[PDB]
Amino acid sequence: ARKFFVGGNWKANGTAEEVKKIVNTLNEAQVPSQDVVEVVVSPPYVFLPLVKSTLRSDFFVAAQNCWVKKGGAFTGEVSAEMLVNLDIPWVILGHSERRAILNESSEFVGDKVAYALAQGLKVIACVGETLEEREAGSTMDVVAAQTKAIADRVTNWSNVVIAYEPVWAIGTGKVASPAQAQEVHDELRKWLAKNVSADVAATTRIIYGGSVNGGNCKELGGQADVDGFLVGGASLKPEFIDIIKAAEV
Amino acid sequence: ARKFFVGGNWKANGTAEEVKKIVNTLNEAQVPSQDVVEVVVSPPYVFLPLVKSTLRSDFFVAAQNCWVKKGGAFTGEVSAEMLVNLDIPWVILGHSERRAILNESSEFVGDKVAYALAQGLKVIACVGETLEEREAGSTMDVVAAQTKAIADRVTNWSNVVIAYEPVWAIGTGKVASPAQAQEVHDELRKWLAKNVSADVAATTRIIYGGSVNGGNCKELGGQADVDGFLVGGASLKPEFIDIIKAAEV
Ligand code: NA
Ligand code: NA
Repeated sequence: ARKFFVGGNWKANGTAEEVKKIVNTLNEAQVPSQDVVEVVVSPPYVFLPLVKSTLRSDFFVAAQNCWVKKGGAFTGEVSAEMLVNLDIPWVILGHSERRAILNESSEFVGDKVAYALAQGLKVIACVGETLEEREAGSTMDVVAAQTKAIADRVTNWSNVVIAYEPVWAIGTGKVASPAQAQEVHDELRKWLAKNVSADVAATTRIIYGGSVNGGNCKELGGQADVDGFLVGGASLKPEFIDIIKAAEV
Repeated sequence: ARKFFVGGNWKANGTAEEVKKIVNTLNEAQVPSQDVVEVVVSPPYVFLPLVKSTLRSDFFVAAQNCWVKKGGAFTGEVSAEMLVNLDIPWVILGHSERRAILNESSEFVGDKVAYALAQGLKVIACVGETLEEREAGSTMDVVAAQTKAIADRVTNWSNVVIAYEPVWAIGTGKVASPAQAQEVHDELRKWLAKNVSADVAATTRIIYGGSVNGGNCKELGGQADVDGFLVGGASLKPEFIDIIKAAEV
């Protein structure tokens, strides 16, 4: 069985004082065993050392991004080998905000995923379609193209988690149903089965990166092809604990 | 007189161990008084807390970049108010590598400079032309356009330093002379005098962001319109101290 996976993407948020409160809340949290849920928290770069040094050893830390290749003359960028040096085990790559606002191409994201895996990082690789793309009938064309750019550059999937972001439901007034999440997760897993292998499809976590809260986490988590969540805003809040508890039997 | 300014841009380089060695070397350095030189060091985001907590209080820390506006849903980005929270006083904005490789437009850079200044950061604002631009006769057209995008968005220049990067001499086999640096600095200061004010032109540091080393720092530093340096690779090395010492009488 695929181990339920809950990632918390803090995005471009936080102060030393708020990070200390968030970490203190996660440290005091009582959640399902390490055998039933894998928990990853992703602060901004400048708080990665603070979080890694103070967070409970059974929760894991992710960067929100890293550079496409070896460090050097890339002012403003953080290399995968910097994260490895700081004992940061995870990285989020290809988040919808970087694809849309920072114009990260599917090929750029694929190159990042390959380089991060080569340096020993574990990767949350993000995909997802816009409202225009979904309304054009392009959902699986887009998600397959984005996934293919990663798959063409990846030889080992052990350290990959795919996050599906329904960008079409994020800020548009459109709401994704658990059935709509399940449909994309199922079609994406079928795509992995045909284009990579049956093994990789059966063992790769595909997590839901739409609007996740205490109200919807159990119904979403119970979907056959949803293996967990990449949580946004709720990741800064005690409610993140309730979302981790979606793993419980 | 304009206070000589030496910035060290570490770029996408460093490990905890190497940062500790670099900081220990700067802490042991014996350089001209705070009255004659202002020294700024710019590590990657993930090392800003380590450097700020351990670096001598008379040297200052800069981020290599920050986000264009208020933080929030910008996965991978670091806001100016995050840097202010961590007591990081400086930021480098519009570095040639971000303009060229990350496609930061002159308007994007100008917006960043305005937002960073609004949050209380001091800014090293970078400009400079490519070999193609220089060989086309566009040097001052390009540098003026880049500076104008910043100037159109800035009302107070007290906390700005302009860095001229001769991108045309950085990796091309072309070498910039001190006379060539002086010509651009002079034309850029004249531009500030006409387009902003005589006061702003007379008081704004314009630093040279070309190839700077112990061999050339005194001749470059002595130019009438060169007020210091934005150093690259040498900023990781003991040689950075010799470049700071270019301030000496
Ligand atoms: Na499930
Ligand atoms: Na000078």
